[PDB]
Amino acid sequence: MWQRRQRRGEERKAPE
Ligand SMILES: CC(=O)Nc1ccc(-c2cc(CN3CCOCC3)c3ccc(C#N)cc3n2)cc1
Repeated sequence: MWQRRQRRGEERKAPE
């Protein structure tokens, strides 16, 4: 998958 951390504000950054 991809583009999941975008909803949070990181786009695609490490887990937490
Ligand atoms: C506190 C808090 O929310 N913490 C947290 C935990 C996990 C993530 C997270 C989620 C996804 C994607 N999902 C895709 C479906 O199966 C599970 C993972 C990611 C996908 C790609 C990348 C990269 N490079 C990082 C990701 N990071 C971001 C933040």
